[PDB]
Amino acid sequence: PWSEFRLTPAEAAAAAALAARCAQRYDETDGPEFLLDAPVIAHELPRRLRTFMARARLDAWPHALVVRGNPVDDAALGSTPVHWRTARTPGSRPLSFLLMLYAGLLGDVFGWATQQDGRVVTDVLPIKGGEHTLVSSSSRQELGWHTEDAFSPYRADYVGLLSLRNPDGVATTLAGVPLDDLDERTLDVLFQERFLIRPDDSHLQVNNSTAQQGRVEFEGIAQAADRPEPVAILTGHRAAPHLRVDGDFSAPAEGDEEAAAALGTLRKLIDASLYELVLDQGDVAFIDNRRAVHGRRAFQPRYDGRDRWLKRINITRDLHRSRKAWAGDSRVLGQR
Ligand SMILES: N=C(N)NCCCC[C@H](N)C(=O)O
Repeated sequence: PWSEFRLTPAEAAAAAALAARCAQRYDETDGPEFLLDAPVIAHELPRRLRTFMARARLDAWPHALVVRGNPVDDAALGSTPVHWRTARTPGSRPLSFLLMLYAGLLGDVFGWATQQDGRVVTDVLPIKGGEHTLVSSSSRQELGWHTEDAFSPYRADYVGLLSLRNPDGVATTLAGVPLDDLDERTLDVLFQERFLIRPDDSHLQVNNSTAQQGRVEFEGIAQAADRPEPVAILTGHRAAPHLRVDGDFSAPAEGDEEAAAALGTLRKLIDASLYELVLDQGDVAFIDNRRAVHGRRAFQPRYDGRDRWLKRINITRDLHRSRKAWAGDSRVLGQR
């Protein structure tokens, strides 16, 4: 149910060399200079990869684009960080550049003023003490399926994930719209503005650095949690709908029992059709955040220096869509 590409060793080496050159010439991935240049530098990537990315983005069916075979040397990478705060390590640096180059072929990268301190390239790794939370640094508790940043109209079109290491083969989960099982009445209701979707816990002050917790953009998050506006779960074409839902942060509109039944049914059908994608070391996935929800299976964290670790990036097809929320400015979204 996804589109897959495997780099030849020569293609993988060339992409890696390009990323290393970028890491040599630019101070950081999230600086204005590399943010502007990366999409044009990405034109230098191996042609067969550029062809795959251009065409697979235009296919109607895939839930994700997956690129296999980027080499990662665990000795050069170093230990998995204890927290995302300290995760911009020299060993991970070139792979962060690599992810952004790949992302530049699909759209405009951006971050949130209220998530991981406004970073564009973010980290997914288990944090000691946070095993049973609702954020991506969880482990022992499964990360429930979700549209990334479901609460926001400016949420990503694609979510990029690059596996730095995943020694125990922990699966990312995915599901599309269960169109084979949704009856027309239920479908009709899911297309109506009868649902509430609150921001997830990654946007809370407690999950950002103490220095950031006075930022005005947390006000907007509070407003969205306290007074969510009713929206639709499904949009667009009835035979191939786009999806906006989060299994732990969605609810029906107040007292709307038909909407509740529709969401209840959708939960069961998504639970039933959820499938696994294992991102091995060096694998990159770009998840279609309109066609699919995603999550991550429960796993026992190691905390020994070799935990599963991904770099992540949010991608939009059009940054100008979010101008009302430009905060840091165009590339870091948030509102009062
Ligand atoms: N059903 C759940 N858990 N929803 C929230 C998922 C985590 C989202 C957030 N971007 C993060 O990286 O933590």
